[PDB]
Amino acid sequence: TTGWKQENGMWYFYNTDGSMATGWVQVNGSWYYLNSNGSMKVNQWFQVGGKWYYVNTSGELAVNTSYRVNDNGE
Amino acid sequence: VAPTTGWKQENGMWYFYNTDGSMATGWVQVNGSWYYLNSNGSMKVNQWFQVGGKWYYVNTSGELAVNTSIDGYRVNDNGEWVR
Amino acid sequence: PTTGWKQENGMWYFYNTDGSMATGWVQVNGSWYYLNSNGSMKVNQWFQVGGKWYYVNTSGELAVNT
Repeated sequence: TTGWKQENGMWYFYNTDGSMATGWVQVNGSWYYLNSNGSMKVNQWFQVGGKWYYVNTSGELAVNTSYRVNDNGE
Repeated sequence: VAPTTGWKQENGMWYFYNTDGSMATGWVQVNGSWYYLNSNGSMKVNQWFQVGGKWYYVNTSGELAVNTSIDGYRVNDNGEWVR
Repeated sequence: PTTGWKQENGMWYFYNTDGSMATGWVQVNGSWYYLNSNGSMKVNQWFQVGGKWYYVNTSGELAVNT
């Protein structure tokens, strides 16, 4: 199957061909970040490209809120 | 070697410049977002378009709609209209 | 301040218009490239992403069908 798939309580994103997304994924307007092993980052602040970003328990990137964050969420 | 590269805007349109001075055309993926560039290297913006039979939608930032619904049209992980 | 492809200390980076560095997979002109978390382009190596191995040549370009 395609899209979000939970395996052992862990979230992964499967593209149409079968392949696993990694990196930033946009789903329904929200941003998510995947680790290089495809697993979804959750509930924490992390650093990529020298900018700080925060994802909640659902894995969505917090944007335009509070430390501040913009449309990109930096 | 080209003195300016990547995204450049001219006449209210965005272009992508290669290090060999040529402009990129077709699909571009950068920083998690897909964009589409016409034959003359100009970026598509705020519209539906068709490539290889398949329908795609870009917003006003040229960034491709993915994993979502646009005016009731359901788009793929790679922005293709399906249902 | 400069944006676009930039070579810094022998490595290739990509800058966004807002001055930020792009990260992860890049496709342009049909070629793929992978930028590390720190924005640096992977060159001349086998690397694993999502449980799979990949190879990029000395130009940073991902090898396909070879």
